[PDB]
Amino acid sequence: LKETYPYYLANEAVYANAELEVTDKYTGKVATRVALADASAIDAAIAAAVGAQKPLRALPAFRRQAILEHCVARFRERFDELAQALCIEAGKPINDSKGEVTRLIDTFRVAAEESVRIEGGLVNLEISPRAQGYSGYYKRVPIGPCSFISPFNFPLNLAAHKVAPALAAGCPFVLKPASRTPIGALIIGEVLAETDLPKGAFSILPAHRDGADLFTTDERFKLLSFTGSPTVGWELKKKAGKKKVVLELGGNAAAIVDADQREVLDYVVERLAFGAYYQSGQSCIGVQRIIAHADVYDALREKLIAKTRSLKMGDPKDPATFVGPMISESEARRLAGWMEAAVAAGAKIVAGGKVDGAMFEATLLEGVGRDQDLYRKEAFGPVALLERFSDFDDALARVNDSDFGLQAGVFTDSLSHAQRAWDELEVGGVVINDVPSFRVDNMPYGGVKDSGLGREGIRYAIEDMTELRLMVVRRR
Amino acid sequence: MLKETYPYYLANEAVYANAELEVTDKYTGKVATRVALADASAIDAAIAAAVGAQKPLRALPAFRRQAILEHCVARFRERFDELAQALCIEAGKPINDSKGEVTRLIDTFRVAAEESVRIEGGLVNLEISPRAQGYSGYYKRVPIGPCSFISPFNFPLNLAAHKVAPALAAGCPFVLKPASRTPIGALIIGEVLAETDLPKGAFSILPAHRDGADLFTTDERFKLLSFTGSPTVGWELKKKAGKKKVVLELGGNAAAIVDADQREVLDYVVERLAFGAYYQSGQSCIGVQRIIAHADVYDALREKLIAKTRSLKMGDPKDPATFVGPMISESEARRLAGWMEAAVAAGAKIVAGGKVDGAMFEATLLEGVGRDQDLYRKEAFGPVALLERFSDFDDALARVNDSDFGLQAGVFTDSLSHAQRAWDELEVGGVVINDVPSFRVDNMPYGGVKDSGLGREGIRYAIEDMTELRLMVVRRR
Amino acid sequence: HHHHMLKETYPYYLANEAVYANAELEVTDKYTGKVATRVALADASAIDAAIAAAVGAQKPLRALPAFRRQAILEHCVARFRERFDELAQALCIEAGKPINDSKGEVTRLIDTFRVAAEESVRIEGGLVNLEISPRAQGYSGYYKRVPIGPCSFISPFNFPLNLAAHKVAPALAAGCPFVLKPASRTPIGALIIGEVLAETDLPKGAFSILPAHRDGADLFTTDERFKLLSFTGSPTVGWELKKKAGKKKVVLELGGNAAAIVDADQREVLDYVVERLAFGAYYQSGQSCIGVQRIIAHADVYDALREKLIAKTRSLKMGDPKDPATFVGPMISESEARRLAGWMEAAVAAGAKIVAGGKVDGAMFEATLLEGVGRDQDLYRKEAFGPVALLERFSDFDDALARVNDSDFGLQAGVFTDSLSHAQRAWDELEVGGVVINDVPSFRVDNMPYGGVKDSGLGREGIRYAIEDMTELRLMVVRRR
Amino acid sequence: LKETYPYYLANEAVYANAELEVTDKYTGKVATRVALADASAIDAAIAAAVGAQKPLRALPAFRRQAILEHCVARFRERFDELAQALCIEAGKPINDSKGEVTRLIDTFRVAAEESVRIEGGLVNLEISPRAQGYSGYYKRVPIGPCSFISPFNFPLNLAAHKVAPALAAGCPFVLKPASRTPIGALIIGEVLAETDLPKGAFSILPAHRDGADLFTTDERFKLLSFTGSPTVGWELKKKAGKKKVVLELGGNAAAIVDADQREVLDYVVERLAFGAYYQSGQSCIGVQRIIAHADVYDALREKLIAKTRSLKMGDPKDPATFVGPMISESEARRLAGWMEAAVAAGAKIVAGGKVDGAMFEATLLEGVGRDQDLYRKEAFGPVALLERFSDFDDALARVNDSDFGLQAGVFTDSLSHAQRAWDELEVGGVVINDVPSFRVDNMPYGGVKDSGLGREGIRYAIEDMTELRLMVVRRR
Ligand SMILES: *[C@@H]1C=CN([C@@H]2O[C@H](COP(=O)(O)OP(=O)(O)OC[C@H]3O[C@@H](n4cnc5c(N)ncnc54)[C@H](OP(=O)(O)O)[C@@H]3O)[C@@H](O)[C@H]2O)C=C1C(N)=O
Ligand SMILES: *[C@@H]1C=CN([C@@H]2O[C@H](COP(=O)(O)OP(=O)(O)OC[C@H]3O[C@@H](n4cnc5c(N)ncnc54)[C@H](OP(=O)(O)O)[C@@H]3O)[C@@H](O)[C@H]2O)C=C1C(N)=O
Ligand SMILES: [Cl-]
Ligand SMILES: [Cl-]
Ligand SMILES: [Cl-]
Ligand SMILES: [Cl-]
Repeated sequence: LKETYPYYLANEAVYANAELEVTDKYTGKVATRVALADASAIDAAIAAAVGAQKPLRALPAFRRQAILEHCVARFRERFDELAQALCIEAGKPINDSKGEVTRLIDTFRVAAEESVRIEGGLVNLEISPRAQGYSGYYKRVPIGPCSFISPFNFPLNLAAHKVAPALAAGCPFVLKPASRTPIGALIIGEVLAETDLPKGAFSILPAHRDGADLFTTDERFKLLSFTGSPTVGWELKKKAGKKKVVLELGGNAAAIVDADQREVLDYVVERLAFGAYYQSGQSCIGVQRIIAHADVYDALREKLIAKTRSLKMGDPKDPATFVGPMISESEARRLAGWMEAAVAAGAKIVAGGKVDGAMFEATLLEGVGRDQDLYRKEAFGPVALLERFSDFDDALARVNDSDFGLQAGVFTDSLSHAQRAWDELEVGGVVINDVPSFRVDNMPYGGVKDSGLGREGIRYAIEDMTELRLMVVRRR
Repeated sequence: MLKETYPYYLANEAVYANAELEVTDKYTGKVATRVALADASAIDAAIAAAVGAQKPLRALPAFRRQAILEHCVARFRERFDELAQALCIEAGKPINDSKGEVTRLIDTFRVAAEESVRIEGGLVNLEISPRAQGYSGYYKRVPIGPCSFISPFNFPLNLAAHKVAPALAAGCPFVLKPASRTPIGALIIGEVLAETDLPKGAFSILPAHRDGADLFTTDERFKLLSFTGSPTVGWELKKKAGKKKVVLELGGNAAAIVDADQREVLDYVVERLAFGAYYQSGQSCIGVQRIIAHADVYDALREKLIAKTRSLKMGDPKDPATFVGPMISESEARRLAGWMEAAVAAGAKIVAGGKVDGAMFEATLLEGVGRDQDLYRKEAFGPVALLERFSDFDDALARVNDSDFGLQAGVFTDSLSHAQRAWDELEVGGVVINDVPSFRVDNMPYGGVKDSGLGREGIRYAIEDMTELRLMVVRRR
Repeated sequence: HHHHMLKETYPYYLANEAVYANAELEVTDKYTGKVATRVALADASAIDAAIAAAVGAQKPLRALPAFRRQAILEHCVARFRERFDELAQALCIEAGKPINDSKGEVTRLIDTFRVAAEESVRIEGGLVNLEISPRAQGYSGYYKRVPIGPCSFISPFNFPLNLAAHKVAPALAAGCPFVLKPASRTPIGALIIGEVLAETDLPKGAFSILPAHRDGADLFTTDERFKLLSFTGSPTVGWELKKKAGKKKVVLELGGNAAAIVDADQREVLDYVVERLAFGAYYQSGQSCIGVQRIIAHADVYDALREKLIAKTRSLKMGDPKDPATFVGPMISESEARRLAGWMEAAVAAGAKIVAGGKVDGAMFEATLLEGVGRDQDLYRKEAFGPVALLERFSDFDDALARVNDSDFGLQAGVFTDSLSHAQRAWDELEVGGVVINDVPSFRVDNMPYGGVKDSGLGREGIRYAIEDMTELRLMVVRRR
Repeated sequence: LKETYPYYLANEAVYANAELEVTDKYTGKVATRVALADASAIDAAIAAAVGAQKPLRALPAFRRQAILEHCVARFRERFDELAQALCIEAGKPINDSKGEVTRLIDTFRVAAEESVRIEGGLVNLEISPRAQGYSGYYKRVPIGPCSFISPFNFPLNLAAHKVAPALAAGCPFVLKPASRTPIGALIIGEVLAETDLPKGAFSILPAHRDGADLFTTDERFKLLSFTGSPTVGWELKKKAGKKKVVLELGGNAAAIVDADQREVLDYVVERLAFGAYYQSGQSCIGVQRIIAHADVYDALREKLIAKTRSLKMGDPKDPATFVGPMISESEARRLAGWMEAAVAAGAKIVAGGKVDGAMFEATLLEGVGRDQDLYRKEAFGPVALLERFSDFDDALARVNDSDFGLQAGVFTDSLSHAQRAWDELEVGGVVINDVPSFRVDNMPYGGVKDSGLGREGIRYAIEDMTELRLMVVRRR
């Protein structure tokens, strides 16, 4: 890592200060220092984004594509640097960190392809005699300056899912990364600064939530796009004013294991362990609830206990580590408190369960009451809950027994069960024969209920960052 | 003649709960009918019924929803004169234009009947990288949930239709609050819907005054608020909406450019300008408020427009000869008259019309209105238009955009390049070429940017906001 | 409501108007053999005149706005509903089609025109971003669909209303003038449609409907003024017509020997499966281009399915198609029944066994079920087009898929299964136009893409897809500097 | 150039013989020798294509994309080699040759992007009570083995418009390039041979038209896609048998100059000279007929005579050459015979007109009667005809006064004239404010009337190389 990082104000690196300390989430020592933006800098960034609307809009589509393709090439060259920085600032196991840099590249690559493909349309207006001679044409224009707020757990790829569409769509933006994990955003900033984007087209400004009011309230932003916790996101919607609001939040995702799965339980168990425990459960679609049919429950339980106990916890820089530290000791203590309450109420820890500082073991529980915080709130840690069902409709009801609705998974070979799950699960996406934790970066992605408002995935984010501009032409 | 009293509709059924809401004839000023006024207990009951109707409504196949919409079309056609006359009374809308809106009401439900059997689904290729080998993606649209609908006084039928008909096509239960000044049209829509086999709770139509309507914005069981009305109200309701999606269809001060090449078609242009500026006495969210005309045609356009404006017949909207009926109230005529007087005091000149008697506001044309005047920058929503002159097309575009609003604009031109530039640079929802900004057909994407709205109506586009994508990812190994 | 009688003579339609040119074409009641009516037979001079009028109608027809074409289509819908019984009874007589299934086809006629009425106001155009490289900076693309030109339509005897409708109704939606030649054995329905179409304000020359025997129909294939030949009929004829079509686009809707797979997991729903198999195999005496000809049933359910299917097949009433109790009416002619009976006799001679039905009397062919038909037999590999189905047994699902594909044809196949992976494998591996899951391949709804691959067709019908073939893209590139 | 080139049989270089001599079209000397495929080799290629169907269909989309991206990267590496080979075997001026190599890269680039977004669909089938419970899904599958025939004038890019879609769609193909210009196609074959396409996925086989019968008649091909002269194309359609036929032919394209174009006449004349005389008019959308309004006719005529005379004719290896040799002396004699006939009937040569062997000057004529061969047949040489109009409907009627209908151009600033041109010109494509000679490689491209049947451009070609495969699912 560099000794200091700047922030990016109107496309240019500014070593304004070194007030924001970023710690190695495993050793707790300060790893680097970056410049912290104050309100005057955020205001300057917004002013410059307003000024860049017209130059940015004049860029032809192939120039936007070229800019995105430059990012792709440089992320490829700097692949291991990006992964190592992610490993340090997020505590993310090095193999998962490489997974994320691969996705970062995927996301920018899809955006490069979509930048020359933005949907326009023709509409037939001659639907009645009054409208004889009229024809309709629409194209998508930038919504205007965008305010982007990203979280700690995928500090490259979840920032990418706003930055890359904005570049494809021609919106200037100001991005506030997570203060705990700002480095990846600032490496994206350095790469973007090398392109011929108009000055003001982007700023990337670290700022604590307590100094971030302008990202929500400033009327010069036309879009607020927030990825993070449900409690924060719904509060920001209340204060956004006139701008459009897109929310990517979290949930307590469930995976159903159907009665017909005996012969493939080793496959199911492997995916369940990945979904529940990769990057230590700190995924908005991490597996938290496992709803297993009575016919397979016993063999699944035995296999899942074994697999869970086998996952190495420790130094995320070690390729053998599967379970790194949680983002902070305080977050481990929150989850450990929910776990202890669940246990005192009758639940049993059947694998794992030890917590030391931010080091939370991969843990499996049985008998968690559905009214427990551990069941109903977002665990965001390496805990999974196993329950048993015999009626498939009851399994669906259990998945839906939640404030949230991001993604769900169903392991089944029953056509009608897959159909019924698609129809009845009140989630953004249903995954068949994999865990809810699966995402590919072109697919529409987001939540309903308390889990979000809108869809990301390149094409869908561009939709929200643009406005239809209709032309009606009358011929006489 | 109207019925002596109208019910409201609670969970698909007529309830003559009371007769508290008096509806006046906007021309005679006398009470024309009385209708049932919903209290908060009735609105709460309607919301609970809508929640309960979600699953039965979702269970209806598309062809059943189409049959429900087609029944509405047939009954609206059947009751065409009844609807137009009620509209004429409760809105003071000239009878020919009332008949025009009933025709649009039919069109809107007809488009929705067609769209109900072709709601968009999709396939997604997910095999974009080795990690995703063997995955395929399918998505369909599901109802967003119970919808809260608020409609205004000026197009009570068609602007309610642009929410109700999409909701029927999409399978969303809804609760509609019509404007208290003009609730009869919506209650006739309710009577027609009550004839269909929609599940109970699929719809409620509840008159309520704004000060009793808090739940339409704040109740957490609604998943969408779709509001059509004044910008001042709409942006305030967005602040209080909570978690729900918000769609806003508001107003503006729409402009029309007349280009330098228009000499040979000026009679056509003037006719459309007068229609746009003075149709239903300017009470249109895309009424022509500002006319920006090139110096080359300005003198001939001015003479023709003054003559046309002075020819428009004002009076009893029940008279088919009437083009300018009453404004919705004397207080609204007084509002606009005050801006007009302030503009004249600052140097503007009335060149046609200008006389106001109660709610009877003449079709009025001004020159010399300063760009900083309330008459220029605020939504007139009355039979007043402002004429100004330009010579540089970019100046004309800048003048169109010199506004808080951005709903629609119009450009009369035969220059390909000027049309291209207008489409590119006018910050509006829609640009109309060779007709006024006041044109709308009910299938087109329709809405505003800047302070004029958030989102699009028109059947397909409304369905899109009333539904959520539900993705299915399937892994084969 | 009432028993109708056919008119004594029917005209043909030349440039939208009835011409009682002659009464040379006798149309028989296919059950009684008796001549039912006579219609005007068009000669080559009349065909040429219709083609010339179609050319002349292109510009007027192009000038109709979309809502006018919708109103024309809606008029047909309204009148087909008014004349529902007239159409069903005429269909019953001229095609020998059981009256309940004739009513079913008139319902499809209505649905097909209704879908076309809806599609007529939403014909797709598009925008194209052309700024993909520095050279193309400032260019933008717009495209709309325009009529392909005059269309030649040829339709068969078995679904004479609805298969004509799948060409006529898209042509009206797309704005193509057309000349329709119906099957000489079943021209009445097409001419009733012509009468209804004559009532509309279509420009003169927008349509002609001309009965003509195949030996006098050469211009329908070869005339250079037609820009599209769309043929629905036998594979042998269709592929030959393509060879003689010349420059025009060619669309073919042909036949096949459709198969239905019954998977191992279907025991609890066998009564439903048997009902659909019997419907698919024997509806209109198997004279359907997607009739079930081959049933491929898993060993786990085979014995139970076989007993239920034999009983269901035996229960089917054969007789006068005017009798509403009749499900199996006459085949279209005695010679066609003799063709199929000979293939059946050859299959039995090589070891097959008739396990239900099998009696043939003139054109009255019993609903018949066979076991043990060899895969090399004509009865297996050629289009039966009669009330015969063949039952075979499998255990390996890949072997079942290979058996479905073991064919010159590829129109539709059906699979009864609750296995997600089997449905996916079937979708992926069956070389057919359409795979039906948990119903027979005989299912069709008139908006869906429909057609064959291999020897079963070229192109797709279903309203939206037919419109696409009857139109050309017209691109506009606009350069701004 | 290499001394000898192989052909490609089932993805492999085969030095079967050196029988096909390829000449330098300017010097006339033999430049190289290539292997000539006989009927046995064509048969083996077709058999190998049938065998490759299932392995090729098994490739996931991202693998097809990587194969196409490999081609793009290698064409960039071999850019000068491709351009010089084109300049020799086609006699194409070197700057025009580098232009075509750039297009070759564009075409493959677009195909790589489209390979991962081939359209499928959902259809709502519940349109009547009979169809309650049914749902529709469709995807596109390869049509099968494709027969490709390409012409001499754009040897690289017009072959690319068949090859690249086939790779994106998963169809095996056998390509027969033009015998006069096969080197480009064989360099493409060498690059394709480097990839992990299954053996049999592609063959590229030089063969003279007289030995090419199997490319039209073999029933194992499911598609014939031909680009070349109208006379050959319509003949091949008649012999194609059951296979689908796609035809990209030619025409006598027209450009209208409207009455309002005085202020931009230098631009108009520049584009006219480009469209009429680039690669010596040997383009299927070369400008052959110029229809100019009386109001600007005299000023355009003067500027166009001066422009045409300024164009340097000579050695195509010299970058200063704009007008290289025509493909053969006999093709020059053909065009010069039509020119002499039109002059004998009263036309006047007003610029150029000199022909020496295959060196045909950029030439402009007036007064060519509309019944002349020079007017109605495809000139395919550096000759353009100027005529005059006053009524816009007359100008439209003149454009349509042809057997052909590929593209037309209209220089106008009249909105209504542009709308009318779009509506009434019976062509595949109308170009507004550029010549009909414009093409970008993603746009739908093709002719109506005698000019073609079907559309190329990557997305549109893929549509013709695939079949819809519908799945109807009944739930009860
Ligand atoms: C996919 C992956 C994860 N998630 C959801 O993310 C959170 C876990 O992330 P976390 O960073 O801990 O969430 P957060 O809400 O606390 O902070 C996110 C960003 O918002 C900033 N922020 C907080 N509060 C404010 C206020 N008042 N104003 C402005 N900005 C604010 C944070 O600032 P810092 O102080 O941390 O710098 C930070 O930038 C889980 O809930 C998980 O579900 C969602 C995913 C998805 N759906 O795509
Ligand atoms: C864009 C550019 C050009 N064109 C159209 O192309 C021709 C000029 O090209 P040309 O090679 O001279 O045309 P062609 O028809 O003579 O030959 C083209 C290819 O077809 C092969 N070929 C001819 N005849 C047969 C037969 N009977 N069987 C098989 N193959 C045959 C030729 O073989 P060679 O003997 O030359 O090796 C050659 O491969 C102009 O009309 C021009 O308009 C079209 C374009 C477009 N629309 O995309
Ligand atoms: Cl109308
Ligand atoms: Cl990967
Ligand atoms: Cl370029
Ligand atoms: Cl039905």
